This record gives sequence, structure tokens and C-alpha cells, in this order.
Amino acid sequence: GIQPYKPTKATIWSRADALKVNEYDPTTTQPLVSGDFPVMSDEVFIWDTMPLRDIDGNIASVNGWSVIFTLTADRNPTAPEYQDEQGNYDITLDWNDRHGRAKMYFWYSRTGKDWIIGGRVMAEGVSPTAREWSGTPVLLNERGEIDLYYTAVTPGATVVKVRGRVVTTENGVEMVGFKKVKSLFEADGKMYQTESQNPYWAFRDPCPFRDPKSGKLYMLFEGNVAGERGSHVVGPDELGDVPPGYEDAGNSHFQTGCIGIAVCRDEDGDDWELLPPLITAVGVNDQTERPHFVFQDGKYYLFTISHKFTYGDGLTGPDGVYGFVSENLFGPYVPLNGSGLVLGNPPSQPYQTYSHYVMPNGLVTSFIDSVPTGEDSYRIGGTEAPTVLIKLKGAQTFVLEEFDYGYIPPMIDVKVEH
Repeated sequence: GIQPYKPTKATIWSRADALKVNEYDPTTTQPLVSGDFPVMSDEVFIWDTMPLRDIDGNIASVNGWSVIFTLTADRNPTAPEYQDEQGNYDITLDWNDRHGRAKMYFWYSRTGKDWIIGGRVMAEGVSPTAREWSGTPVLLNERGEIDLYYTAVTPGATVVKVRGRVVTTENGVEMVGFKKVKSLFEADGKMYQTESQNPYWAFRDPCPFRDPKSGKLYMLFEGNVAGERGSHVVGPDELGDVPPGYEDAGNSHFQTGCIGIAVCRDEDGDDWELLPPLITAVGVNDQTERPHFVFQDGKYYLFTISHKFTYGDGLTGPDGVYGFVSENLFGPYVPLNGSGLVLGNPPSQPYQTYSHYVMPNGLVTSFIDSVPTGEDSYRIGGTEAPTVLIKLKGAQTFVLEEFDYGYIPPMIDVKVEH
């Protein structure tokens, strides 16, 4: 007979879930970043860091070389625009302008740390947009071919990919042939919110993967739930099971973040179909960024990075990593630790790190944003934070151990020749 299945539906991250967020849980707090942190480059800022990996999620070295891709922007210490009234460079202005001048670089190391700069991935004139925002570099084969999935930003925000090849020698690593950017998809307006619907719409951070159960190719990304900005309703399902006195959703219908998913028609990641969202946060948070999976214990651990500032009215929580777990790719998902919070910044250093990436070995990489150094003073990072090990256990997570700055060891090594 027909075995009926429950239909797939978006999992709602509700206001009632978010009321469980604990900013003071030592099991879900990032270790404090030291004010004396080292800086990896005196020429560029980096932030979002995207380790080379295969389609199954394995962090990969090539001929023993670890490789990371970074969003990168020049430091501009002599720019007149960044000189304060006393004629001194204000790093904060330069750092704040990184997003508008973002480009993909690569770095490499035989130790998984102490990164050596490789330079821009795509030569001048290749990128069809003003900015290159984050994605995933997928190592495809023993020829060293890579599909770099990324976000082409301005005009629009489009999920694209560009094919190239990594080449190694005993002195280091080169990225060749990244010449032909291919459009995959943009926001549709019925499932995912468009720029016409919201000038502040999100559509970015593609995370392709092969589903370990079906072997089909899918891709996560950050979006917003379709509809005109301000038209969404925080109904009973978005509110969830709030306790007495917590019924007022305020103006939270303006916060409409979601984790999207697309499916590929082929093994090559060429032709994609948009699917309805996996997770929605209407009334809870506007930014479910950098969605990514760990597959563990036959379960799907779905992580997303968010900000205190993008929470709905009446709710708060830290910058950092949030997540959900399901037995099945298409849900239903439940919030990790009851609230969703996996790894929040400490409230004494609330902006110390961002754009965390949970790797399947449990190591979590992040970049340093702003670290306080006194009552008033603070340092800007634009460099790697200490890596942190977490443990995933059922619907719980636990912070375990801090590692060196930017420690991103490989899970597999791939032998590359061409």
C-alpha cells in the first residue's frame, strides 16, 4: 500500500523559541578573544573564511596544502577619506567600507594555520558585479578543478559559480583559470523576497552539498520570506507558545529571515531549481546568514549565523552561531539547546567574532571583528579568530576547547596532478 509521509513544510523558528535564548550559558559561549591577537596581513582585511572542501563537506588539503578562500578588502591607511580631525587614520571607517569593495582571495599552508596569502582568485575584469560576497569553494576532482560558488553583488544579488583549478608546488599554491562566471539563480519573489519587494533583501552565501542519504545535489543560501517589506504577519505559528505577558510582537513583521534551499538537475551543479525555504524566522530575526550543514549520527545539523541587532522587537540574543537538527533533510527541524543558540559571543565582547563556520570535525572558525581594550578603546581584527571545538549531541551542543588563530586542519587530502 501507499506509505503516507508528512508533507515537507518550513520549520518556523518562533518568538517562543527565541525567548529561550540564554546569553550567559558557558556551554554555548565563545571563549574570550585576547586584546593582543595577531593580524594576518598589513595590506588587506579578511572576514568570511571559506575552507576548500569536497561536495560531501570534507575539508580538503591538496598535495598536503590546506587552502582557504576569504572575503578580502584593501587596507587604505593613507586615504584622505579615513584621516580624522588630527590627521590620524581611523581604521574603523576603512573596515566599515569593506563590504562595498569585497573580493575573493585564497591563502594556503601545510599546517592548517599561519596562512600564506595567495591573492585574488579572479583576475581584474572577470567578476561581472562590483562585489564578490561569500560562498563555497568545492574541490571537484584529482585534476584540481574547483567550482567556486559565490554571490555576485551589484547590480542585484545572484548566486553564481566560476570554474578554475588549483595547482601546487613544494613552494605553494596557485589558483588558475577562474575566467567564466555563470549565473545560477536569484530571488524569485513568490518563495524568496526580491529587491523590488525590499531594498534590504538578503540573497547570498550559497552552500552546495551532496545529500548523504539521496546522493542528490542541493544548495543552501540566506534569503528573506517573499512578499513586500512590511506585508508579512506575525501570526500564531510565528509567535509560537509564548508565556503570559509575551503576546506583543511589536513591529517584528519587518524581520523575515529564512534559510533557502535549491536542488540541482545534474551531478555537475549546473542547472538549479529553487525550493521553498527550510527554516523561516518571521517575527524573530531578519538575517539567517551563512547556512551550512554538518551530517552526524544520521541527522542534519543546520547552522546559521546571526546578529543581536537583527532580532525582532521584544527579543534579543548574541551575535554568533544558531542551529537546528532534523532526522531528515526537509525537516522537521528543532532548535539546538531548546533556543537555537549554539555559540554566542560573550556579552563583555559582543562583536569579538562573526561569520562562524562549523566544520564536520566540530571545529568552528570565525574572524575577529571588534575587541574592547579598555573602558572606551577597542581594536579591529579583519583577521582569523581562535578556532573553537564544539560537540553535537542529539539536540544539544557543548563548547569544548580553544585552538590557535585560524586553525583549519584538513579532513581529507586529495592528490592533484594536471
